[PDB]
Amino acid sequence: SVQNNKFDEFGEWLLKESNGSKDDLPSDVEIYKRIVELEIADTPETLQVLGQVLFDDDIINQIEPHVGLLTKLINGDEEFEKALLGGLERFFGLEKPNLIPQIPKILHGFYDRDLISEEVLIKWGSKVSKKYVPKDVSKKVRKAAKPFVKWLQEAEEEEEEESD
Repeated sequence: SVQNNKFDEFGEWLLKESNGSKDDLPSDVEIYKRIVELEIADTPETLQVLGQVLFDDDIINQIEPHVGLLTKLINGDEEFEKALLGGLERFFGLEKPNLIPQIPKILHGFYDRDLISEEVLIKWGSKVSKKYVPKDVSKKVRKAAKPFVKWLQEAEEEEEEESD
């Protein structure tokens, strides 16, 4: 069997305990405890795992229930927001590609819950990267997100303008 690290083991645990249903995930309290016990509360890659494992087709309604967990882990750190977005890139690109046309709507949901900052989304959406997914997959996901990224840029520019 293939050699793994604490991040692989975390992901395997979540998937096994939940079987094939996100409803049967361990509680957010239990997930946080496992992260602490694995000593990966101080590492961004933890959020990458959650970004791709926590959700399914009903992702739009699964954001609010996990806000406590995600906000606690991110701790205002942009490196952690970036990792969450990385995990979401894997979710959209590899897990539920049927949801790719709805990416702007979904990312807006994450943004409204203070989960991903404007600066992170803009930097993320202005390039492609093979870091989280293959480059070809990255292009699809981030092109689909462009309308919302444009909106964030435009929103912030107008905000700066109306401050004369």
